[PDB]
Amino acid sequence: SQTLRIGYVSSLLYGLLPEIIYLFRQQNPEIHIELIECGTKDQINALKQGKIDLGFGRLKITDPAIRRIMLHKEQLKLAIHKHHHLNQFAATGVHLSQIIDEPMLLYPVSQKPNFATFIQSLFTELGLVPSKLTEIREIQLALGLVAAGEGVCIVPASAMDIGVKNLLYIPILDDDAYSPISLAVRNMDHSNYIPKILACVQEVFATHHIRPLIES
Amino acid sequence: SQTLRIGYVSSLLYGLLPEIIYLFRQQNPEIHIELIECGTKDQINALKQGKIDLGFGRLKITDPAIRRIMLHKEQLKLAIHKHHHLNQFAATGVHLSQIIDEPMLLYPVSQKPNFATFIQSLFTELGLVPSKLTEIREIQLALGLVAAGEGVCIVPASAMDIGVKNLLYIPILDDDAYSPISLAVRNMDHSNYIPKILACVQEVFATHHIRPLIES
Ligand SMILES: [Cl-]
Ligand SMILES: [Cl-]
Repeated sequence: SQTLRIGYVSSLLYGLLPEIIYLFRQQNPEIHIELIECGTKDQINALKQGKIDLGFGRLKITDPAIRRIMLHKEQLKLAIHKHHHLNQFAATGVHLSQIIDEPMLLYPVSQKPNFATFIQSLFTELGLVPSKLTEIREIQLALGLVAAGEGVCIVPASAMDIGVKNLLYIPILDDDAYSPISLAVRNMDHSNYIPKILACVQEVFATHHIRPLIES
Repeated sequence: SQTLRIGYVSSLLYGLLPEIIYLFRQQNPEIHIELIECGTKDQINALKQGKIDLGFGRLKITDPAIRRIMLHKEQLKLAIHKHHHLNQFAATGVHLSQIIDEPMLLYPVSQKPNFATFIQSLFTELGLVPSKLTEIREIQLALGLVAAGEGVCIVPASAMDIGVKNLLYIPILDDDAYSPISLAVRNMDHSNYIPKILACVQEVFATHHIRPLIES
């Protein structure tokens, strides 16, 4: 009985990751699985120090000791109330420069760096400043508050499946407006669970008709 | 001008509450609304102190100074991975006695008593002791972890719409297996917003073809 410690960020549990983990565990009943909530930012040191074996995150950091495998790039969307005036762009999409003056909900409230610092940098690199930012502690709260009439919110594509009601999701047209999904492992690690879990990634992605970046 | 402070349990944002609030907002544009996250327990003192005016709650907690209006009862379900062995009860349902030894997830991690304490109280009232309990910090996480194969999770009916794929929601058949949605106000409060918000509750419930249980 091998033990496999998998670090995850909460923002992947509403996407394909649970299904990927389930398939792996079904196919490898000998392996005891420990799922550990671990911020994208903390996974590098966790892996180095042997506290996790696999880090699933939104990692935009390469470390010399770490093999970072980019699985997917997730398009971002602007969640709006369905009768909000930006619903005119439901087909065509919007650029971030068009929405800077919207009451906008940033999430989460957690130790930095995080998805909020990422979303803020997207405006900063584009030379933009949102005038009406409010911090909300989690995406599911942000989305609910958008539905209640509190403004708009930028989310990854997979968040569209979070079942808050009466929303529309406007495609964000900007080239840099995407969030990566990453698998990180130690460079030294040649365990068979790595190719095995990558096979599960490819199979779950194919089930959902999403083309992955990697090629096994 | 008038400000209305509304306390809410975050999981209620997956249900009909945002549409209720949006409607109130549409019909009463002069009344500024503040939406404040506040657990059912904390709502009691927040109301006494005047920090909120309305408290939308997730379990039954009572206080002699606090008027509690039950809006709806949500039947409890056992969320399981679709391949879990209790799927043989998909077509009927289970009793709490049948699942006392399933690895199970409680939620949220917040000020108690909360939903997790309510669920534990249902077992206790039946003389039952769940043998493996793990507290998960939000329903969103908990359901993603069920999907990942971490166990089972008792949830209210509204949780069936959260959107985590590969789950089944098994009816829990015990008499006491329901979770109320209630509105709390100060007994001494006779403000204009109370009948107004209750009219919005009734309207939204009707718009969805679902029956309430208020004096009207
Ligand atoms: Cl809850
Ligand atoms: Cl609560």
